[PDB]
Amino acid sequence: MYKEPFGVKVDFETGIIEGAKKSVRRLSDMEGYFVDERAWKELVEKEDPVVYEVYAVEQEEKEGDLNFATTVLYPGKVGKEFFFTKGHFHAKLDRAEVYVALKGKGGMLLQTPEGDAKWISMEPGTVVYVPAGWAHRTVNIGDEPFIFLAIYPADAGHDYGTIAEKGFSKIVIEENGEVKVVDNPRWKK
Amino acid sequence: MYKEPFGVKVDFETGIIEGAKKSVRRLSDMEGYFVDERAWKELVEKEDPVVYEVYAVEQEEKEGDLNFATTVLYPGKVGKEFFFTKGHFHAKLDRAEVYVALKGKGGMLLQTPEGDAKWISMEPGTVVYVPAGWAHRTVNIGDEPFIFLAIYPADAGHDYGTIAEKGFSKIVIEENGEVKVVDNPRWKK
Ligand SMILES: O=C(O)[C@@H](O)[C@H](O)[C@H](O)COP(=O)(O)O
Ligand SMILES: O=C(O)[C@@H](O)[C@H](O)[C@H](O)COP(=O)(O)O
Ligand SMILES: [Mn+2]
Ligand SMILES: [Mn+2]
Repeated sequence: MYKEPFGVKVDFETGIIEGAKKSVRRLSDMEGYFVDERAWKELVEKEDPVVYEVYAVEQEEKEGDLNFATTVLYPGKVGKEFFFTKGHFHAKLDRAEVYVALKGKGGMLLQTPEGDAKWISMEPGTVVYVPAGWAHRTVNIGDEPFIFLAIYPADAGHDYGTIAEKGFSKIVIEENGEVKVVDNPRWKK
Repeated sequence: MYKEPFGVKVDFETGIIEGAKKSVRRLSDMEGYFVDERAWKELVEKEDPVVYEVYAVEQEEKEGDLNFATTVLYPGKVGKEFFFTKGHFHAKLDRAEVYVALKGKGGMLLQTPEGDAKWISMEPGTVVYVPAGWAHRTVNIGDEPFIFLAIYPADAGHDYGTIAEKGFSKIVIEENGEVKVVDNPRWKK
């Protein structure tokens, strides 16, 4: 009645976890996520680039168990908006998460169900505490891949739908060569 | 009713987490842990070196929340035995843990309550999955500090007493210039 311990190699330079399957998110997999839909359509038509890749080592859903995963968030913009992850709440309202930044320049946008927002800058060595109840999205604000490792409860689950429907209350853009976190004009509540 | 997200800087070269207090474990804090008690007494008398330091960022005990901590496990031997951490089970039988090796050369010794053992080699980039129910001890098998980051449930707790009383069923030693994991002669069960 004991699971076998194991070790796996993670390459901090590439984000690749040996033996884990690469899950790929292309821009075409993110319809309705970016503010500039015309820019989205244009970039999908012309290229449809990879926005991010995930390597996950996950256990069966069980209270007390832990998953981990790396993300390689590629550099880019859709109009003014930097490339980002889809973003989600956890399905369980009482499950936190820890991120460890490994490479590149980025940050995390978090929000509560009421839309109260928080931005946390991430550079290599930044550990981010994602408290229970906060939706979380990472953003690449640089010209190189933004790579991090996340450790999360095996029963936290995922709620992508809420973010797919309403988005985040803030967006992260480049204006006149500088990074700005500003009100999302599509956000209601 | 939402905790504030935060980011903290971890130096992967030193293990130091900015703003966290250094908890120091000297050899004198580890009476009855090493097989060669005469060597232990001698080294405590002569020097009483730091065996390891921990930097912890911990939340209040709450189901679903996560702690993280770095350890700097210094190089050394007590007789034939490499420097190691005290080792513990978690108080809760259904709480796993994830370790991320950052610097140096080491490994993890794990065991179940029945004494069934597992050794996992750790070099930078090795992520170790510590399943529920397994006691866990890290060992520095090299000449430089062995540094890692651990992420664990905020309600996992600690049972040091079981290990203090009975020890691990295996010990990690140097014999004729090579690292060996062998039966602990003090182990009973
Ligand atoms: O565990 C997490 O929350 C992360 O590993 C994310 O899943 C990952 O960064 C990809 O983002 P998303 O799940 O929002 O598509
Ligand atoms: O969370 C853990 O299990 C680790 O951070 C250890 O506590 C740390 O390495 C120090 O070892 P110990 O707690 O066995 O003294
Ligand atoms: Mn998550
Ligand atoms: Mn532990």
